[PDB]
Amino acid sequence: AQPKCNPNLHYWTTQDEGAAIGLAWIPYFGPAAEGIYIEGLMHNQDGLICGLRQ
Repeated sequence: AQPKCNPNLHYWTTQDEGAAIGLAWIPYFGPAAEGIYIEGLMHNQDGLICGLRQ
């Protein structure tokens, strides 16, 4: 009930969680994506998710 770093693994920490392309370039990698494309948190964060264990 207190994970550590949710979107600070790789698919997000590396790129823009599928925002450095446009999303509408694939047939499912983005539009269909949900926990990779998210779209709404890609702001280079690491405290609201990857702080200590929240």
